[PDB]
Amino acid sequence: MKVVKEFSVCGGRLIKLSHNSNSTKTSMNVNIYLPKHYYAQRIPTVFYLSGLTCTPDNASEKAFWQFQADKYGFAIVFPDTSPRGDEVANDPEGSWDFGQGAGFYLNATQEPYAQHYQMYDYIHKELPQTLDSHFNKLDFLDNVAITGISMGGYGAICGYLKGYSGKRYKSCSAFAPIVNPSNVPWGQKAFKGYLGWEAYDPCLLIKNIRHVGDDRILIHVGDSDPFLEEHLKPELLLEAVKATSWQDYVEIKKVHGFDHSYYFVSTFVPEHAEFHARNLGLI
Amino acid sequence: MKVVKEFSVCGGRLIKLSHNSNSTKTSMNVNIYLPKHYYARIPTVFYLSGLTCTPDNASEKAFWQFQADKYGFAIVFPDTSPRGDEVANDPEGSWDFGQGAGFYLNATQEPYAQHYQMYDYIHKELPQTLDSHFNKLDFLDNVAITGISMGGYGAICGYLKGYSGKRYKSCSAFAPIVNPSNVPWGQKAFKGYLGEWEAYDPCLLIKNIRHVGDDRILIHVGDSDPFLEEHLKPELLLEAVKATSWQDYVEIKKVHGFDHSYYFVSTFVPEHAEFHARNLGLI
Repeated sequence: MKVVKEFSVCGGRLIKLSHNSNSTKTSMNVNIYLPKHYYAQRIPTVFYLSGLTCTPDNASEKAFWQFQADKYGFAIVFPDTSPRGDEVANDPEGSWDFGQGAGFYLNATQEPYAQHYQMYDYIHKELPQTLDSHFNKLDFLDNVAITGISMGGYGAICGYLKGYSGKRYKSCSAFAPIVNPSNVPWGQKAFKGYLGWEAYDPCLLIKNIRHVGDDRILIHVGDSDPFLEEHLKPELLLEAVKATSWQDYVEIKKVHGFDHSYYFVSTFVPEHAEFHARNLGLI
Repeated sequence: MKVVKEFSVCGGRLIKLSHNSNSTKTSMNVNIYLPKHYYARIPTVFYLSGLTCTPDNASEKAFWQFQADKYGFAIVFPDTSPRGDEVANDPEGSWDFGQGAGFYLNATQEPYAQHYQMYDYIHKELPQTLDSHFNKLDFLDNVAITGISMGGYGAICGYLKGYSGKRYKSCSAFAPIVNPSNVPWGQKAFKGYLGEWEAYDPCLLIKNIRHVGDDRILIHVGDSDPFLEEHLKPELLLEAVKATSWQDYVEIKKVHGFDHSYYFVSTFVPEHAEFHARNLGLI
């Protein structure tokens, strides 16, 4: 990887990285915050997945994970949301809910997009291996957390479930996530375009997975989220876990007056960082 | 004063406001964060933004809200100039003069004179407009002033000019311009807005102001700020006070590896909040 820029934040550094992805067939950007602990004298990683239209920079500047990262001793990674570029396909109608900035963390089967949109392998296979091979003391592969907002919240929950049998992720949280893509408009549009569905829908995945021990999924969502009722409906995961071993282990905190914005995100970042800090065995 | 939009942040709210200003003869946007305490004499901090910025940049990237909740203060984020097709702009299209770039002066030079009464806007008009619309918050008596770059300049300047009447009770700045008469952006601003100066330059102003008590200006600046050597030159304020009673009451903390970015601001917002909280008598 190439170091594009370095910003000192808190007692550590935010590092803007770029590399040539074999998953996406393109140059990809990613930011990582290294905690004060890395520069002192293994540090686990949280992966934060971003929402529609977002770059790595958005969450990095607006969420203030860095303070929590120094508080508990974790690194945090902010990947991009799609392949980018002139030779990369985009939404044919110019919409922002599909195409560049809108991969939905899927491995594209459908022909035009299939060439670049291999976003599942990017996030879960290639990127952590690129980071480990670059920086390596940082654990990018074993002791790992996953989180995200909206589209990103989906990807986090999805990744946690699919990898659950191999304990791929040691904790999962989400902010205002899409829980049932098969049944929301952005989700449908995504699956149609990228795929042409079940192995990628959490509300279906969670039925077939035997819950373990104390494991749970922390969810936060605001009741003044303008997309809640039509596009998010995090509550349908609560329906899907009724009469399952996961019943009582998805807790959705519906929080009063809050938005879809990074004002909402930044508010509950501390509580989430704690949740992950616990599950990574840091406190 | 019209409410443009509210957002719940931490245990309070940030409100994007707009009003018709007498100072500027224009509609102006202001963001204010009301802490947990106002929904449970609340003092107010005014944060002045740098070149090109709107009230939004600081609101989203500095994370004052957690601190405002912590100590019990309101914080106000005014805009940096009048705005609009009718309001004069830089004749060459530069970002350091004109729109986004009022330098907190009361302009005398003719085109800009119709609109750019930014010193009046900030110190005379706005806190009174806020006091009408909201009022107990204190927008007038127990108030602190701070800012970044152009805004840091504004904060020091406002603090000093009213120092004898105790206009503001606490002053700090992040990477300010301290000596506009000798840095390119300031020289351009003065020529452009006023023609001919002294009454707006802190380095000249401080020569004639009787220091008292343990009053002091806290300044942070990063040694990796690319604007340091040419445009800012805070140390000039330190040498300025060598002649005066202010000797030992301006402290510049030049911190290693830090930027001009809001990664820099957010890092030291916590200390600056404590500084103000102490001066406002909240702790």
